[PDB]
Amino acid sequence: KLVRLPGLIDVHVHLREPGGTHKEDFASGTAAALAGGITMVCAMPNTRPPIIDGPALALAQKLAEAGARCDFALFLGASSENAGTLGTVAGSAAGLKLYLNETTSELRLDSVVQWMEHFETWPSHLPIVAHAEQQTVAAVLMVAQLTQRSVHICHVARKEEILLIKAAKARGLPVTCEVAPHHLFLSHDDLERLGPGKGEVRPELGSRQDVEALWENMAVIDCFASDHAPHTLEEKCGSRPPPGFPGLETMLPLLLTAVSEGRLSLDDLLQRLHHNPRRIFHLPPQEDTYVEVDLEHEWTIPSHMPFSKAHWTPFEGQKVKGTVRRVVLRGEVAYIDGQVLVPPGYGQDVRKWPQGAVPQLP
Ligand SMILES: O=C1C[C@@H](C(=O)O)NC(=O)N1
Ligand SMILES: [Zn+2]
Ligand SMILES: [Zn+2]
Ligand SMILES: [Zn+2]
Ligand SMILES: [Zn+2]
Repeated sequence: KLVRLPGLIDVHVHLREPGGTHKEDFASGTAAALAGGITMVCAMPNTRPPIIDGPALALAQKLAEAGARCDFALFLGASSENAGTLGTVAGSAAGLKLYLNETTSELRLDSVVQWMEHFETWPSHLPIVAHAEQQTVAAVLMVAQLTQRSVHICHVARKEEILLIKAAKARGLPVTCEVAPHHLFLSHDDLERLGPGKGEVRPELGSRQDVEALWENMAVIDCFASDHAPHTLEEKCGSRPPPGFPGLETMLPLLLTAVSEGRLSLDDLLQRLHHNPRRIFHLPPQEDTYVEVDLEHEWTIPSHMPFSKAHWTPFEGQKVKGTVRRVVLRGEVAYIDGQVLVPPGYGQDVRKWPQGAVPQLP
């Protein structure tokens, strides 16, 4: 007997188009999403060109409309030049992304004052998410309080970070967060197997104590999100390995394994991959959309999953229980047992749906 799940949402993916399409493109990345039981993705802005201005957003929107197989929203990225310039297009984006740690010259912010300027100028009803590690979590929380608004913390990876967020929630502060599967299912213990190139990711893999703290503090985690960050094996294994792991095709099987072991409940999973993504980002329902999973099927993750152009995975060799059998997206069969059955361009920008605009005061 299969279990019917709603259409799951991944609020943190890197689909590499424009400009990095040997790593992934909208068509391959959304195939990966569908095969992972994900029917809606929010794509990050660190493409080439980066999505830091209205022309780049317009290009990315058209590339996504033409290539995506599942539905999507596109983030804008904060830069050192664009605060106060995004007001006309802000509501068309998933939200604003701040890269507050090591990043590219185009997305780099050199001063906390620039963070403040973004918090002050970005429309106050629209989402802001941050790559903010270690003390940066506390720093961006301070900026959010100074500017009297919410913030969402991407890929929480450390005991330190989850406990800081827990303390902030205990004080009633408007902060939410997400955790990626590699920070729940991999640790320093895996670095020997992965090697130093494949093992490169930001935030880095944590200690066993970090992993245990995330599980212990599941109540603090609002969302799961993959941080799908595909790079080719040649890049990961070469002289200057870029950080990141592909993860769309493995996230749900890993989490279903944990459900089957009683580490979290089915409801806990659906809050974190469906209801909380919807409510934090004001993402609309998808009509006639669902995912059928087989919870009994035991398998071992292979050296690469079928769809991502990354063509490698750090979870190779892990034994999992649970698999996606069928996905229906807006009344059409999108995926069955290893075959994607909707073409590039079937997917739509959810921010253009009437129900997909973020409500605001006039
Ligand atoms: O912050 C980031 C971005 C990402 C990428 O490759 O785009 N990969 C990572 O590991 N961390
Ligand atoms: Zn990040
Ligand atoms: Zn994120
Ligand atoms: Zn990311
Ligand atoms: Zn529900």
